[PDB]
Amino acid sequence: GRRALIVLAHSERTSFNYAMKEAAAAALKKKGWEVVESDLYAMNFNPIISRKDITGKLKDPANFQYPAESVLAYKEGHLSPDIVAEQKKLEAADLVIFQFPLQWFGVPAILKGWFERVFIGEFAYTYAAMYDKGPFRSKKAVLSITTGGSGSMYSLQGIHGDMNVILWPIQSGILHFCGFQVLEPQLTYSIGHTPADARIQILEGWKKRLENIWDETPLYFAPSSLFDLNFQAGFLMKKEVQDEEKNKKFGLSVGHHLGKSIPTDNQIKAR
Amino acid sequence: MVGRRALIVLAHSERTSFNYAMKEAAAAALKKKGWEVVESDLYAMNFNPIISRKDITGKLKDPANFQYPAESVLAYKEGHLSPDIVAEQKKLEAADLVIFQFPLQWFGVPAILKGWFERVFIGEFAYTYAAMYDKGPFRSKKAVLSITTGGSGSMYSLQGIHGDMNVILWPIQSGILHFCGFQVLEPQLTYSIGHTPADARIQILEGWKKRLENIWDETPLYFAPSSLFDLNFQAGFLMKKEVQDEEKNKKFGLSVGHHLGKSIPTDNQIKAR
Amino acid sequence: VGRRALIVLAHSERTSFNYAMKEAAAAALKKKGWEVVESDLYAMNFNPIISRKDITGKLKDPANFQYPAESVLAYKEGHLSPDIVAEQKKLEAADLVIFQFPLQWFGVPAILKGWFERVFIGEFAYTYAAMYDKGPFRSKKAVLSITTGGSGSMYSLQGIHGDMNVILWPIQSGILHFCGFQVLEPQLTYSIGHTPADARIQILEGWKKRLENIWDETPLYFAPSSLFDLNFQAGFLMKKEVQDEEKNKKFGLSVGHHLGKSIPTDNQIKAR
Amino acid sequence: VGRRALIVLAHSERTSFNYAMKEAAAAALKKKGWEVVESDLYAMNFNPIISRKDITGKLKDPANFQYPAESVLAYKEGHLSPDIVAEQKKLEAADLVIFQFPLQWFGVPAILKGWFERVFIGEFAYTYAAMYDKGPFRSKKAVLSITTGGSGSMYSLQGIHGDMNVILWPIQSGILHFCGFQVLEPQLTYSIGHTPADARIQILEGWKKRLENIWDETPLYFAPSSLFDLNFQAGFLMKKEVQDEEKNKKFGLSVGHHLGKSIPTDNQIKARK
Ligand SMILES: Cc1cc2nc3c(=O)[nH]c(=O)nc-3n(C[C@H](O)[C@H](O)[C@H](O)COP(=O)(O)OP(=O)(O)OC[C@H]3O[C@@H](n4cnc5c(N)ncnc54)[C@H](O)[C@@H]3O)c2cc1C
Ligand SMILES: Cc1cc2nc3c(=O)[nH]c(=O)nc-3n(C[C@H](O)[C@H](O)[C@H](O)COP(=O)(O)OP(=O)(O)OC[C@H]3O[C@@H](n4cnc5c(N)ncnc54)[C@H](O)[C@@H]3O)c2cc1C
Ligand SMILES: Cc1cc2nc3c(=O)[nH]c(=O)nc-3n(C[C@H](O)[C@H](O)[C@H](O)COP(=O)(O)OP(=O)(O)OC[C@H]3O[C@@H](n4cnc5c(N)ncnc54)[C@H](O)[C@@H]3O)c2cc1C
Ligand SMILES: Cc1cc2nc3c(=O)[nH]c(=O)nc-3n(C[C@H](O)[C@H](O)[C@H](O)COP(=O)(O)OP(=O)(O)OC[C@H]3O[C@@H](n4cnc5c(N)ncnc54)[C@H](O)[C@@H]3O)c2cc1C
Repeated sequence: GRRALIVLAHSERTSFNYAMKEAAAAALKKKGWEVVESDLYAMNFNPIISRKDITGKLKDPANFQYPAESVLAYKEGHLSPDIVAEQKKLEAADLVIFQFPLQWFGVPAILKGWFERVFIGEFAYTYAAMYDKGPFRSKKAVLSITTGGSGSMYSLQGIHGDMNVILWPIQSGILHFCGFQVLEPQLTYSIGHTPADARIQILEGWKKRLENIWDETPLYFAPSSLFDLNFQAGFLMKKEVQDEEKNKKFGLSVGHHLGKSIPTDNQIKAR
Repeated sequence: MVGRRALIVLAHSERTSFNYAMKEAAAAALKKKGWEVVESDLYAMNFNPIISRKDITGKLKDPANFQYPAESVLAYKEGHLSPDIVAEQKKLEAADLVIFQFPLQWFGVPAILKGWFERVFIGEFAYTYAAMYDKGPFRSKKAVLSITTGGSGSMYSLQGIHGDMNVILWPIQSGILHFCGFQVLEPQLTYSIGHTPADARIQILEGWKKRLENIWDETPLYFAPSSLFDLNFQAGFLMKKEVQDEEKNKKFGLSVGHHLGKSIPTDNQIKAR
Repeated sequence: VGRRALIVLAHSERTSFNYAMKEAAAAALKKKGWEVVESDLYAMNFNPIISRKDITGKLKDPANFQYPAESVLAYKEGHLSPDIVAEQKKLEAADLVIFQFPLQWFGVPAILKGWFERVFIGEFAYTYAAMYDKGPFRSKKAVLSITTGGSGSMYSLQGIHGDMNVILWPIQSGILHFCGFQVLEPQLTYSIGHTPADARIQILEGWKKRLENIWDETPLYFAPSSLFDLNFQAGFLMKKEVQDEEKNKKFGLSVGHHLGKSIPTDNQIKAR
Repeated sequence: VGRRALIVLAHSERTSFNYAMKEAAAAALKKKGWEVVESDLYAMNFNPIISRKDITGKLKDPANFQYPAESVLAYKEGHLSPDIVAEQKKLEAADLVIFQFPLQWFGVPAILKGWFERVFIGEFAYTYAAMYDKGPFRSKKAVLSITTGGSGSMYSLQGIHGDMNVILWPIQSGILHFCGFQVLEPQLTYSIGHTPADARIQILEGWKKRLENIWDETPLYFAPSSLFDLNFQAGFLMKKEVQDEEKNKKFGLSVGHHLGKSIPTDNQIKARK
């Protein structure tokens, strides 16, 4: 018995996004996983950070700062209960699946708000424990994305540009920052021009992948051990790691390109 | 100069914040050079950031199989979008300059600003598939990002723990603003604002107001022209085969997204050439 | 092996007579064993505006930008925008260049005008030592294929609009010959909008017939550059002894070099 | 005095002499109490390409599109793209139009060429019934202000490039006079990049001095339309009795109406009694 959380950000039960969530629950339950869901639209989830997220005494109500107040409110246990219930599902869960359509080169607004309200300091990150040292380093996360546009548009030579660049702020900035090991994303391009027989293959392919999802290699992010983790050094890359990397042709990752070339499909394929 | 309009979009809840100070300073400086200033303070408006069926107030084409792209476009052309959307679309049409003032939240825009883009930037109004990037509806307008961060600038340098800030800005500046046609100006990046002493904050404000006096004369950031690509479904919107041949031997790529497996031009998304 | 031809087309619509004239030219030329390459400017979404974005490297002086100086530096160090370079390579390869366009406001359409401005850079297409009949493209031939809505009487000597030879002069001499091209007799299709479908098909067949022997035609007469003093101190004026030889003739040399006298009949329309 | 002027400028750079000449013109005109409206085509990011996107309503025949027919229908039913309409309103208001541009390949720059093509629609700017001196703009005056890289000797009667009168003809007659404008003597500023700094200052002062009395100047001579038979059966040819009156003269009427004879000295550069 391991547990999985499936976060879904689509309003319509008639959608392929909903079909992909149902197929994931089917396949996982049948291998004996426990499955919990957050269907954000069906919950009427509130995505706006406000003062109403703290139900106790504010430290300084004349000069409100969400970072400081939310962290205090987590440690004394008076966060809004809608936030707390989501934090408990995450703690229980070993695997987290995010199922959403790509909207304006990012996550939908309602999923963005979920991250903002649920991933509070101390719970999901500290400045002492970032990246591969973060609270969620026992857990794995995977993005399941659908697009309206075709995969050629998001290739190296496409009108929109490299999909690896677009995924970087989400997979590194949000998921890995908090400690998750991030698996290869499930990219379903141009789903609205796909005939019915091909959609059935894609669903079967998804279910087949989930049977051994735990055994997969994760994506490569630069270990935090390559950097000086303190305020006086500037969180800069160590002088001896800069010397080792000077004469290599490739950079480390999409964000740590170091003025050089980006390793092919850094954010899409494991090494 | 006179007869020109500016829209200032603000995504912060608190009137005591530096983000609010930066909005007030921008309106002051712009009004004094004879601009008309219209505001969208998204928290003060109680703006609704969730796409739903309630955004269309008329007859749905197919209520059994609802698709937001198809329905929203129909609703725009027959003029029965929710009036909260229409009022924002009118400010955009009137405006020559658009300023986005927000704090960086999880390496992106706040959820409420993200929702504004989703509900207001409808097909036909803000983009068509026939008119993308530098051919888009908003090519007569200019946009600028004004961002504040909690972490210091060294953390977002080439060798910082978080990585290149140019990568982080790319999906917003290219994906959203340039896609719709905007000429995108150099972002105003105010790093580690909460750990800045009081006299330095005053300089930053004065620096912002000084820049806005001649904002219309600035060169925009470099994006790959759409003329380098075959813009139709059969070619895949790929870069033209003879432009791929001319670029094969160059050491640098074109932009952050069009790196072409090569090196990224220094500060492509932060400084104009 | 054989020879190459470039066809530049400036019309948006595939259902137009201009598009039919391009297809007919490619058909006829390919069948005589030419290699045929195209620049359909509207289908390419070609960008016709000169800007700084045309230089992709370091500008020499970004505070005081001058397109002539910067574009020439950028050509010699090889960091022009690749859309410009790809067009320059088709021109280098090409022996014959055909320009197919409708007359718009007594000139070329804006998109073709922009093509000239962005592609015909200094050093590549002209120097200063090498103007007119000494220019880089003196081994190549060019022809204008023009359509009008108005009839040919309107552009005759006594027409409301005036001599068509005057209208063609800035394009054929100012742009094409300046860079070295030998310029062939233009293909003028007057009043195409009142022509029935059977007559349009004859005009196309007439065009294809002309292209079978296009290389053997004599070019239009422009004044040789050898009649002028080619340096800054003399003002690039016509030599004093050539002014003396021409003083007592009744006709001038060309439309631009009329010399205050009569213009040779159809100087810009017919070869001698 | 209580009159309006439009200044069309076609240069990208604010550091240019073309920009200086526009600023000097606005200064001098405003000081004599003119209202001055501008079209800075590069600062507007003006779109110079005619397309179907210029008509925002229903096309008459989308299977066989013709820009002349459709644009004229779209003008009369009022669904032209608003970028076109805004420029047409400045022209309607304006009594004097000044075109400030550098000579590029013996003509106007591409962006100004496109402005003519998109803004000067049938019915608004010309009909086939009302051409030349009977056209819609016969109450207005227009003047060209041109700068060249080459020296004036090169564009003299005996210069390598040939007569400047011939080069100006398709623009001043073909575009401006065709629509009805009275055309004033062009302001020709030769070899501007090799002029010393004190001489550039004189040229500017000379320009400002000329604009003080610009309304009182005589226009250039074009052949009146009353000399021709204006109908399809006659071929719009010059009347048989006017050909008889001109048979004995040594000079022609204009650069385009040379009639196989000599061209009046500086027909397109200097006015006549
Ligand atoms: C505001 C907004 C912004 C957007 N921005 C972008 C962007 O930047 N980039 C981009 O590429 N796209 C963008 N999109 C488009 C978006 O990514 C796609 O519309 C979406 O991913 C398509 O997936 P869907 O789940 O909504 O499909 P649907 O069209 O709802 O479903 C796909 C098809 O599969 C069928 N189907 C349903 N259930 C099943 C089943 N069980 N088995 C088989 N077939 C089934 C459906 O009926 C339908 O025919 C945007 C959309 C919006 C609304
Ligand atoms: C959900 C969330 C996610 C975040 N994610 C990130 C992230 O990914 N990366 C990151 O780097 N940061 C992140 N942050 C931090 C965020 O960017 C900062 O908290 C924000 O930029 C601070 O800006 P502010 O306007 O709120 O400053 P405040 O703290 O509200 O104000 C700054 C200072 O200026 C003073 N001041 C106010 N008005 C004036 C005035 N008129 N003149 C002079 N001084 C004045 C204030 O009193 C204060 O001292 C996140 C924050 C949140 C809440
Ligand atoms: C901005 C602008 C400015 C202009 N300025 C001027 C000007 O200064 N002077 C001037 O004289 N005119 C001017 N015009 C008019 C212009 O010259 C004409 O409209 C143009 O020459 C017509 O050419 P086309 O190929 O577009 O004709 P179309 O109308 O496209 O073609 C004519 C007919 O041929 C048919 N056809 C197409 N292919 C075939 C085929 N294979 N076989 C048989 N029939 C076929 C078409 O269906 C059509 O009915 C201007 C027009 C514009 C838009
Ligand atoms: C594509 C192209 C095609 C061309 N074709 C032709 C052609 O066919 N024929 C031809 O003759 N030329 C041609 N040229 C050259 C062109 O006509 C000249 O470059 C142009 O006229 C120069 O004007 P400018 O305003 O750009 O000058 P600039 O070089 O911008 O200015 C000239 C000088 O004046 C100075 N200056 C600026 N402002 C002021 C001020 N307020 N007071 C005093 N001095 C000031 C500048 O700093 C500089 O020293 C072509 C150029 C291009 C780019």
